Amino acid sequence: AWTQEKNHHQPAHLNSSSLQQVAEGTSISEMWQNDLRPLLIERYPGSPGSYSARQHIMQRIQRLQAEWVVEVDTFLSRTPYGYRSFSNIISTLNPEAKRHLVLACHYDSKYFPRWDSRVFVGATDSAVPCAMMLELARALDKKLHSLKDVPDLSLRLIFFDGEEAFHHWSPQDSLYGSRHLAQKMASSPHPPGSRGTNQLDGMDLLVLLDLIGAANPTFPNFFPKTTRWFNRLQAIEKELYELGLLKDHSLERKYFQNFGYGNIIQDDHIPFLRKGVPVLHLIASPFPEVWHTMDDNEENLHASTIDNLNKIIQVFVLEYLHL
Ligand SMILES: *[C@@H]1O[C@H](CO)[C@@H](O[C@@H]2O[C@H](CO)[C@@H](O)[C@H](O)[C@H]2NC(C)=O)[C@H](O)[C@H]1NC(C)=O
Ligand SMILES: [Zn+2]
Repeated sequence: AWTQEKNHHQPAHLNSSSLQQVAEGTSISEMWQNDLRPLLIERYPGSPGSYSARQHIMQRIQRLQAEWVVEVDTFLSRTPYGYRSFSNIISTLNPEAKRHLVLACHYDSKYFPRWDSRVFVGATDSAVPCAMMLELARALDKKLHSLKDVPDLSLRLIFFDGEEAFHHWSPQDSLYGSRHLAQKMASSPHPPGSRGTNQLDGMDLLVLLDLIGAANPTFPNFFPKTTRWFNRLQAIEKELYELGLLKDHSLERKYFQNFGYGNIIQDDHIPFLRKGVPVLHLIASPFPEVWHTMDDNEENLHASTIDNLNKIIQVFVLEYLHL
C-alpha cells in the first residue's frame, strides 16, 4: 500500500511558454481588493469578526468553477478566560483521492485589549497568507478542475482558528485549532475504512505560511526532510527573475535562502510535524519589523512581494501535481 509512496515524489517542471502564461494569470490588485482587504478587521475567536471572515471565505471558494468540498471543524476549549469556541476551515478538491498537497494559513487575529478606537488587524500576521492561498486557486482555477477521472493526489486548504494565545503564549494557551486537528486527522481513516490508514497518512506536504507582507523578507529551511523541495524555491526563484517575471526584485537579495538549520520557531505546524509529517515553514525571519505592534497594517505592506511570491508556488503547487 501507498502510505510510503509520498516520499518518492518529484515534480513536473513546465516551460517558459507556460511559465509566462500565469505570471500574467494573476493580479495582485484583484487580490488586494476581493480577497484580502475585506478581512482587514478583528478576526480572533468569539468575535463578530471570526465570522465576517470565515463566512467571507466559504463562497470565495465555492463560487469557483473548480471542485471544492468545504468543512467547518468547530469545538470548545479552555481559554484563560473560560470556554470560548473555535472554528477550523477545511477546503478540499477530490476528498476520495488519498494524498494531498495542502497549504494552510492561520485565519484568526490576535486579541488585543481595548483602550482606544485603534485596534489590531494583522496584515502580514496573517491575512496576507490566506489571501494568496485564495489567489492561488483562483488564478489557476481550471488547471485544478482538470483532474476529474479521478494517482490519488490533490489539494487541501486549511485555515486554522486560534493561532495565538490570549494573555500569554503557552503549550496550552496557543494553537487550539492546530492540535485539535491532528488527533482528529489522526483518529479518522481514509480510505473509509482502511485499517492502519487515517487522515494524517495522505498529507503529502504542508506549507504553512505566516508573517507574510513586509518589504524584504527571508525564509530559512528548517527540515532537510522537505528541503529537497525547498530546492524548488531555490530553483523557481531564479529560472524566473532571469526572465524578468519579477518586479522590483533582485537575486542578490534572495529570501528563499539556505543556512538557518533546525531552528526553534513555533507555529500551528509543530503538532503535525509531530506525527513525523514532512512540513515546510515559511515566515519572514526576522519577523516583520512591526510584528504585533498596532502598526501591523496596510501602510507597511508591499504588493510586489506578495505577488512575485504569489506566482512562484502557483508553480511549485503545479510541479508537485504533474502539471
Ligand atoms: C510547454 O509545455 C506544453 C506541454 O506541457 C506544450 O504545449 C502542449 O503540448 C501538448 C500537445 O500534445 C499538449 O500537452 C497541449 O495540448 C499543449 N498545450 C498547452 C496549452 O500547453 C508547449 O508547446 C511547451 N512549450 C515549449 C516547449 O516551448
Ligand atoms: Zn501573531
